[PDB]
Amino acid sequence: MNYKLTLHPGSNPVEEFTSIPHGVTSLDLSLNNLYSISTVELIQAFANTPASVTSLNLSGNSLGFKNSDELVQILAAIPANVTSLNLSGNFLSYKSSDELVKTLAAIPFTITVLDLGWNDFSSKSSSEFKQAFSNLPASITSLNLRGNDLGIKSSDELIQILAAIPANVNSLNLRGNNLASKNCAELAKFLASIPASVTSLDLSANLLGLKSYAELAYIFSSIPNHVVSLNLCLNCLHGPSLENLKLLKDSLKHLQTVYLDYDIVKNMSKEQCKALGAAFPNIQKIILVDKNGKEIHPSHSIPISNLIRELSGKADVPSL
Repeated sequence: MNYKLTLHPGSNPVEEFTSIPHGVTSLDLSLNNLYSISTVELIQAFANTPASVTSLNLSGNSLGFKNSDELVQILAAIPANVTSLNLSGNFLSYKSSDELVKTLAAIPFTITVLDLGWNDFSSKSSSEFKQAFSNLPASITSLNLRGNDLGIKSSDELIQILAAIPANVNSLNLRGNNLASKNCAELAKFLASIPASVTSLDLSANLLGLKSYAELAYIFSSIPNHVVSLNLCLNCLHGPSLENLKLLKDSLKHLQTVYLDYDIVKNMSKEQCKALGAAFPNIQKIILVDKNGKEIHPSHSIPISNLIRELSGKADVPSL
């Protein structure tokens, strides 16, 4: 269960943490002006965290402007039970390369899922990215780089940044990076360089719907063989005409899992569904997602269950 712990300027962290009920699995400390909290108290508060907590949200705390040595201490002091850490929206890019290296190296090896979204990382060169990320604990298999305006980077720099992704990362979130700002050829080359290690890729909310379908077809086909799970939601796909969809034929044939906007498939005809499904002929799991980014369970909606069958190209007795 989730639990938001609101901290005020005068709050004592140690006292506030005692009120966290046992059973809490996800602890939200976001938007708490943590950059100005007493480091000693927060370190102590961390020691009295319920063992059930496996997820920690430190987002929106201006931590980029917290004394660097103290930031290192706070990260090192994160309870061992915590496996997922959200450091998004913290102005981390204001930290120099040398401070940033120590900061990231301070993240406990116990962390396997890391959110570095919304940290102005577009301000870093690929050399600085490489230096920064080379010090991440090798325990990290899931890395979130959402909202870092990566789409503003020249294609050459973007390709080197992909080179900087730790070899242990198998799940990469590139959501909301204005990636469709780049022209088709550039974007196709970028995607072709997705590291061999990455088998899950999130490209949601990247304005991909602004591209022509012939462009998208080329873009999708450039996604390497090894990425078998792809999130394409919130990409504003327009006029999914039957001929448009036809162009995407086979372009995502390596996919095993795909995430799609329910609002998009919801209005498609059988033929349209079959045509979209033809982009990923080897699909294994389709996941439709509502407006708020919530996965929609097949086995409690008839329409949803019909959509999937029709997008999977599965057949029932009548149809045959």
